[PDB]
Amino acid sequence: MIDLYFAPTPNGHKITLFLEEAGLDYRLIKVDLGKGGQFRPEFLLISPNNKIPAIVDHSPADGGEPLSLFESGAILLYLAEKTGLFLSHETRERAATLQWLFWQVGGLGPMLGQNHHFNHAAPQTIPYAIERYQVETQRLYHVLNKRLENSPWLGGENYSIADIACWPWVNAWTRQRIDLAMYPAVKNWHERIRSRPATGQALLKAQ
Amino acid sequence: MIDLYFAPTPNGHKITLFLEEAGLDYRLIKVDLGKGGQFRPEFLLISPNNKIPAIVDHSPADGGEPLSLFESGAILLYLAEKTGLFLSHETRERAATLQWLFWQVGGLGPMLGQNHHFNHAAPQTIPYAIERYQVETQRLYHVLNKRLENSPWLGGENYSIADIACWPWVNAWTRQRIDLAMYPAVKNWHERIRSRPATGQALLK
Ligand SMILES: N[C@@H](CCC(=O)N[C@@H](CS)C(=O)NCC(=O)O)C(=O)O
Ligand SMILES: N[C@@H](CCC(=O)N[C@@H](CS)C(=O)NCC(=O)O)C(=O)O
Ligand SMILES: N[C@@H](CCC(=O)N[C@@H](CS)C(=O)NCC(=O)O)C(=O)O
Ligand SMILES: N[C@@H](CCC(=O)N[C@@H](CS)C(=O)NCC(=O)O)C(=O)O
Repeated sequence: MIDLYFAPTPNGHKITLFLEEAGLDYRLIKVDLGKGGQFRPEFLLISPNNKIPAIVDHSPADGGEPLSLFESGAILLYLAEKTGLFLSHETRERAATLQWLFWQVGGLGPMLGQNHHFNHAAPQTIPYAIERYQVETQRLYHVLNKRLENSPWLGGENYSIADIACWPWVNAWTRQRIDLAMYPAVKNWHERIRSRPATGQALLKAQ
Repeated sequence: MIDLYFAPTPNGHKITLFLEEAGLDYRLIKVDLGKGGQFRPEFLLISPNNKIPAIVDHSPADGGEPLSLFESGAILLYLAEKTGLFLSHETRERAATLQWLFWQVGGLGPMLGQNHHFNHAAPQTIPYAIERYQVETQRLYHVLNKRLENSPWLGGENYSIADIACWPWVNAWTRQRIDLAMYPAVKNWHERIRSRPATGQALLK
């Protein structure tokens, strides 16, 4: 059994996507980010960075005590290694998959997140910052598009945790002042993943 | 033989740290970020995100063609898996190590980088943005400090790629307007890593 500490956000959806694709049983535990649920002492023991997603794995491979883990990328990697699913063991595909996973964690997520912040959450309109993250958002979509023009999926011929990590952020394009049609390979890939049954199951759970 | 495409930056130093700690032979290939070396077509083939670090591994495990890789975190993980060094195979320590490695890549690096930008590189002074990333930098140091109060190293009892990923960023604490003495466990950990012989070799280049 996996407990998933969750809020309906791009980083939360990464994990529901994986769990639905892998067919793992899990319990969704809602953390109310608006009311400071992420700062509760009992939650900080699981997620000392005060963020979701976090999991608690009640059946770890070593047969021991529940295993807690935060960082969506570490969770995806952990679950992929545990299940043998959505991450290749072959060195080339595995390397390419990890490359794009870390690119999402270090680039796509953080920068699109700043885009969201300065456009929607900041109490003042700051054109320099808005422009900075807008240009960077476009750069990232351009990089993503160029890769997806060259391969069906980010890591190679198989859907993987790299695609799973990127999709919920691309799915938020509507908030990012991006025209997704300007990136046709991203658009088609986004649509393709949206049409997978597990993706629909994950979104319905978010409700 | 590993080719390392490099600039003297926190992310560049992650990989020299690893290579020196692991005792791997490598060639340093300088990419001039100031002159747009990261946009050269031949380099974009290796690093399509137009950034350093990137490596080319000329003796990959599969015996095949040179293997190119970008993202400092993927490079660390790749080299750790290849060598068996600085990443545990035991499931608990491995999970904790990966947790803090991803935390660095998604949090410490990006936010301290924004701190650097708005304080030193931006052509205008933007107090809201400076404050946002200052506060977040403080938060990240507080999280890092708390973990280091509870464990000698980020992933457990052993130095790992998680520590290696974080250190060059902490080593830039002066640029971040952070008082490292406010984070005593970070301060001691920073001093400890600085004193390791490989660290000195990496900085010396
Ligand atoms: N790098 C982290 C980012 C996680 C993250 O940003 N979580 C947000 C929700 S999407 C959060 O919990 N924010 C709470 C807060 O900042 O107080 C990951 O990939 O898991
Ligand atoms: N404390 C955050 C709250 C907002 C938040 O957590 N945003 C998430 C998206 S739900 C984010 O930007 N995560 C960045 C990432 O995933 O790396 C802020 O001020 O930006
Ligand atoms: N997430 C990336 C970040 C790498 C990065 O920010 N590289 C900088 C140097 S530290 C770079 O090459 N900048 C060139 C540019 O942005 O044009 C990683 O961990 O490797
Ligand atoms: N294009 C970058 C140029 C400066 C740069 O590459 N900064 C690196 C540090 S050398 C950075 O902040 N990387 C963020 C990370 O490592 O995630 C910018 O405008 O911020």
